[PDB]
Amino acid sequence: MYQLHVRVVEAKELPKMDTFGKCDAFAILQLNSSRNIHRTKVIEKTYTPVWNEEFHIPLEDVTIDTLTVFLKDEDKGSSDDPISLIKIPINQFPLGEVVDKWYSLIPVKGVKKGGQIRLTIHIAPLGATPFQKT
Ligand SMILES: [Ca+2]
Ligand SMILES: [Ca+2]
Repeated sequence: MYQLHVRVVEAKELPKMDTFGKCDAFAILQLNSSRNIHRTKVIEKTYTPVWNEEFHIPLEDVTIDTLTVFLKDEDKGSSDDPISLIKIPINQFPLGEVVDKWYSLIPVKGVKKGGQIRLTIHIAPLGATPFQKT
């Protein structure tokens, strides 16, 4: 059994998602199509949010699982404003290695640019120290 440790560090180059504001960005992580969703806090009115939030996701398959990362703009009614997403196959992360990288997000219809998001990702055996080389 293995754990997917993900630090959602920061994002930049976000689009303007509010006509008279900037962007109220938060990220959502989803392994495969799981109902167990994880989300960051919102950083209000910035194009360069820094969250530095950590999540720990049990893996079903260290090669076939996929991590989907969604970026959204929190809005003032009952719904939020999708920005972009990226689909990250997990097989590219060597087992036990901590990988810190930027990812170009794919914007949704009607959004000019998707931004970039920095993620630190570590596939580690259950019980090993998260975000430390195994
Ligand atoms: Ca908006
Ligand atoms: Ca907003």
